[PDB]
Amino acid sequence: FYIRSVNTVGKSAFVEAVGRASDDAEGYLDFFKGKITESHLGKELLEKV
Amino acid sequence: RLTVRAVNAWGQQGDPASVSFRIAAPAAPSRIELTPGYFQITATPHLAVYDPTVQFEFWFSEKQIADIRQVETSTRYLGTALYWIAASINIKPGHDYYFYIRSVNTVGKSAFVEAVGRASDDAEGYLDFFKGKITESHLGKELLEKV
Amino acid sequence: RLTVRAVNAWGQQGDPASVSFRIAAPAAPSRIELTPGYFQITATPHLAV
Repeated sequence: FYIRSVNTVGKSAFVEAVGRASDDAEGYLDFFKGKITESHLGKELLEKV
Repeated sequence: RLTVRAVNAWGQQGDPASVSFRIAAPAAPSRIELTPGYFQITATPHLAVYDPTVQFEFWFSEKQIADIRQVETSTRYLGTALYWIAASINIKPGHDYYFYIRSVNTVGKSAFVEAVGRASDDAEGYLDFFKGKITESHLGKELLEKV
Repeated sequence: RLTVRAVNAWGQQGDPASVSFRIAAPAAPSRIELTPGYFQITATPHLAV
């Protein structure tokens, strides 16, 4: 991210930042609590299990 | 108050005419609308008398407090806009989240307004995305030990 | 720089008074605030003054 400040008078210098995405575990997927069914399943798993 | 006087060539004062009135813009929010979503709450306030010089500044909290004066030193400032998106990762669905919204203009400020919001309550609107997908790869050792 | 003088009835100039100063809008961002999330980055940069 290259961020600068602007206004009516003019502009500013550039500031550099580095960003990434969240990598949460367990709690992020707590929304999907026992909701998948046969429809939401892989073909090989369905034909095996 | 404003006083008007009419003067002639030399400026001899006439009988004054005075009109008095107030100016202010509290603009207290009339209502607030919260739209739940994936770890997000779309917050939009509305007020009875529209005024194209007023923003709304919001403050976020997790636990309701019994005092309305210490809000500046109790909650956290998040932003002044027309609407806001409360997208986070620490938040979880089903928990109550408190929004303190107040109107701001060039003149001054308004009275605080409290709103309570949550995320999506599970349901089925977030499920129809994996029809025939989610093969073996997304599983771990449990699939291998149980297959 | 601004120069101000006082003029009498006819408009005879007095001794000048001068004051100089500058205006600019640097607004260099003091620090960067970013929030990772689900396939998103919330960028809320700040500044010193």
